Amino acid sequence: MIVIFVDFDYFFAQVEEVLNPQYKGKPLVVSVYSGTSGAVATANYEARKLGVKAGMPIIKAMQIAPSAIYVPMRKPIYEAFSNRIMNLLNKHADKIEVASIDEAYLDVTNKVEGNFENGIELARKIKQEILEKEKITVTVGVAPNKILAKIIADKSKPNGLGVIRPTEVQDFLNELDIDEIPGIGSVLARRLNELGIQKLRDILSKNYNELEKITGKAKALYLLKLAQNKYSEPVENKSKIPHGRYLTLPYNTRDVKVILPYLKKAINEAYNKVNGIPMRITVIAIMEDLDILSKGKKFKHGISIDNAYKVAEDLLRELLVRDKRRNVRRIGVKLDNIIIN
Repeated sequence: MIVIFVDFDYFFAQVEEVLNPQYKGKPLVVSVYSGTSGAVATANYEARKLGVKAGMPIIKAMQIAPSAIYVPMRKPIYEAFSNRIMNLLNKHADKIEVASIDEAYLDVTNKVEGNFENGIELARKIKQEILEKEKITVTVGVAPNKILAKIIADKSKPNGLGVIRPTEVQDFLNELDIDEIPGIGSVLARRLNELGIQKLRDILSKNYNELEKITGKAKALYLLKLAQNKYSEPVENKSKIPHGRYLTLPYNTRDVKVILPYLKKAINEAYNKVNGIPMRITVIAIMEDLDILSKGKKFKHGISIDNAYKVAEDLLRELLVRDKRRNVRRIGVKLDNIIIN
């Protein structure tokens, strides 16, 4: 199995530089505020070094990057670029898994006839084409599985091209630092380091229960398997980017007879702006005081539109059997986990 992981380098910030060449070089920082009140969404490296990162309040960033160029967030533009690149990637693989607006996995075990050396060749052409047609740098990782593809990709960005051949696998995992593993909090890593866990292999030298009471069943199994490479999940041909259409009722109430008709229209519109069957459906109800109140359900197989109406109605019922004295002002639907192709 040959997996190619493609990650757009500080995407949101890099696009603004493509639309404003002059900014190229200076500490750019994509902001996300409203109402002041906001935070840092993205920032190129010329701004990262100055101590600016995502999640960091605009103020704290401004106080550490005054000369930094701050620009509001125009997601519709990023979305546009994202769609263009993702579809460009779709033709280069047997299966494509859109992890986010800037992350994707590709199984090319067939396009390269099972030749791992050609997967690197392809990942070279991919990295090239994106740069040509879109003027954007992406970091790529080429390894037997997703986790390895992503890990090597991080240790290689920006503009990098990480590679882990089938033979250098078990080796790579050994000298792999806990702090380089995705899914582990920077906090849980510090504690692990304090406990003597420096490399991923140090996990294969400690009572599992003694490891769970620190990490937890989830991450413990993940780390233990990862230290053996038994964490080789196939590349699902789907998209994890949410999509949902909301609608405002002719007047806010709790009358299912009035709400439902609109809930079904929201479902129809949500299905039109989607390229496949959703594996999860979430009914969102914007209540009189504008606060959100939702509930959803995930399915193995795809969820047909006719099933959507049924499932959605029950979800709507429940929300109403969970909140009283609160007419619904708006009602929408949010579809996720789309089974593409």
